[PDB]
Amino acid sequence: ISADQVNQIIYNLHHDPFEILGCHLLEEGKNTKKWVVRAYLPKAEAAWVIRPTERKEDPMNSVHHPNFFECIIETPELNHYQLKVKEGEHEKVIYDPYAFSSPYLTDEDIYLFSEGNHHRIYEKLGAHVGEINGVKGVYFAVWAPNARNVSVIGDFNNWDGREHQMRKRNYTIWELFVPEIGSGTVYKYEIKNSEGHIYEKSDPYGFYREVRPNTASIVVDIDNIYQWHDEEWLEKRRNSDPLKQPVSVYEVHLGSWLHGSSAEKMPLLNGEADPVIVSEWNPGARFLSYYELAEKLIPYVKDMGYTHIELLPIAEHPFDGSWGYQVTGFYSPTSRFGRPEDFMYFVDKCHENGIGVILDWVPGHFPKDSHGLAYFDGTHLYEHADPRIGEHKEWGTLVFNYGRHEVRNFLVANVLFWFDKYHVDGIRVDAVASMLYRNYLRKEGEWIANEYGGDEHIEAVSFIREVNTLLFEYFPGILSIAEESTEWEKVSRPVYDGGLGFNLKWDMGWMHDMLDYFNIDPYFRQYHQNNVTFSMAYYYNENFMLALSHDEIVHGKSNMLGKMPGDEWQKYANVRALFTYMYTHPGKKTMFMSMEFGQWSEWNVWGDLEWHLLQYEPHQQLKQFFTDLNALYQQEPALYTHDFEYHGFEAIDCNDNTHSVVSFLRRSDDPNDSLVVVCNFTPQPHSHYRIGVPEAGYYVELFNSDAKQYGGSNMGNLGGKWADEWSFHNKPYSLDLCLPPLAVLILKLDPTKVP
Ligand SMILES: [Mg+2]
Ligand SMILES: [Mg+2]
Repeated sequence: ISADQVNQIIYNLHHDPFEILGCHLLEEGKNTKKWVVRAYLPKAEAAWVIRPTERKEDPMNSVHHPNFFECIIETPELNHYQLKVKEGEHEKVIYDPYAFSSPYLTDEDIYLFSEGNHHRIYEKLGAHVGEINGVKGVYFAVWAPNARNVSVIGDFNNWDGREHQMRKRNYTIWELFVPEIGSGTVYKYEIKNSEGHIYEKSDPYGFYREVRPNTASIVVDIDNIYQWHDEEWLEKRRNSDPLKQPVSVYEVHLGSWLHGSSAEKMPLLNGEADPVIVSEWNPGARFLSYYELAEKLIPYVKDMGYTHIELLPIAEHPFDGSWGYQVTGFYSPTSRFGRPEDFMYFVDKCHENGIGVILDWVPGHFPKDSHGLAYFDGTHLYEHADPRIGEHKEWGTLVFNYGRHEVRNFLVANVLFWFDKYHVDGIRVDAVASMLYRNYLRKEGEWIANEYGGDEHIEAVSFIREVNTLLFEYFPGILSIAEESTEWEKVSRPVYDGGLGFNLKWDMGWMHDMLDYFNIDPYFRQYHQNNVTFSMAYYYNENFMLALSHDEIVHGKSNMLGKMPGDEWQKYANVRALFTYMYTHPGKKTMFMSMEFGQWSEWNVWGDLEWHLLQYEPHQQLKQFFTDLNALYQQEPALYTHDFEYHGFEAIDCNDNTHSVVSFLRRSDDPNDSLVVVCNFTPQPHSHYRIGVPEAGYYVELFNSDAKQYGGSNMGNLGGKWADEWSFHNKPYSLDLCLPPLAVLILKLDPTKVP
């Protein structure tokens, strides 16, 4: 490029910047091509072109002006890249804003989509505000290869699509531009299938939707509705390893955390909307918006001291009672809580308060609801045609055909979508077994094996690896969490080592051992000491997430307190002991809303939590307990730097089953950060209990779950205890401790203390 051309860009005299900025072919070689990417980045000193899927990074050079950059790259195709931009001391990563000249699909789009590799297909499929033949309007497009005809119906044509019949392209995708209309437009696709049958569909790539039980899609100008402020958070995340950081997650179901009154409007971000009544049976209650949740949930979580909030599925879903696990609008945040910008605001605000956001994502199945994906074009399009692999008969749902390219693409681009447009920090996938096995919940003779006679669902496995491969390449630094319940191997290991590519796995075994154990009367826990006995062999095969989830306080299992034996004082003590144990055991942490204040009743998705309990001291104390423990967890490196290395944990003694006492060390980079943890899982206190430690010195009583401010009896070691030179448990020195009843202590050597 020339200076004259650069100047035309810098000073806004150029008639079409897309001619120059973005990616352009320079020439074709025998087996490769030569491209240039150009970018005008005012205030940037430096830039790079990232090719995350090829694992490459090329720097850009300033050209004729300090803020005009180019980068010449040789490669056969250059479909997938990002720009890294440095302003002062800060970097950001972004998609190239001059990536797409036109709103309509190109041959190249269509080709990539057919191969299942269009990582940004949602830029072209769905509905997008743009300009064609010099007029502003909306471009629509939808994949429906076997349809006889498709038309766009909506407010703008009184639901009569005779003058808005779409044009089929490449025997595969229907499109139409409609001038003059814009964002807010309400619409569906009217489809005629091969038999002549006519029926309406919501837009599978729709970005917003009417409020359930209505189903029309709504047009959104998704790149011009919200201004972000979270560059610093994103940079910090890209440049860190979250496995080495504290990760304490508050799991929340947005629809049942807190309700408001249906006698007023739902405030949104600079606006308001009609209330969304939680149910016909509770009509005085409405949902809170994403906006009101940002104002209320976020400072709450910040005070509690959690690092992340994990949301039950927020993709658009028709039935509250599914909890979100049955999705019909994969590309829109549910309209129960307001608008897409309101949820952007929610994420932006978590990030301003140093809180991350993890989404439950549901790629395993979808329901039969006739507005959604089912039998989409009068064939089994999204779902596989054979019900032995394409239905979960016991759940009443359909299973995506992962081997079909445009279906894989639907899903893979969807996961990337949430990271791109809504800046989320991770995902969690429920019931991963449901994808992995060809015989899942299927009786004998009612399923078929793979091409090698195995039970492994090959296509699905391959899809899962692509999802995790691409996520981490595009957004290093995120969390990809799996719950997999069949001891499948290498869930949270890299795809290159034969793993599924997640970086964390829920420890369901740990969960059952914990809840079976605390449920047993204290006397009888001596017969079940193996539950509280760390198992090196199993633990280090996965990066574990210790989750006490929503699934464990429904359907007659009781909430946490109800699970525990004893009188009221003991039930609380049990909760404090279990969770103090959980925060000290290796692994990341997840707990569900209502557990942190001792809700007595089971989570009920149709109401909100029992906030009135926080008027009373026991509930308050338990909440101060979680507040302090989260603070502790963030301040003590040995609780998070080495969850997944041998160094991080060492058992001290695990054999006093007769008293249900267990003890261990946690460690970090500095030996002075080591922590001694001692747990007493009965109501019997102990005035002299000797515990081996690694060094002489004074050990501070850093945490004590029996403290009176947590509702405990306040027994303890009054500040800490000098070690005796007295071998015990194969350790040179030892402590003679007071152990409080149903309680856990954490001690820490202060090596600068006056003997
Ligand atoms: Mg009609
Ligand atoms: Mg209530």
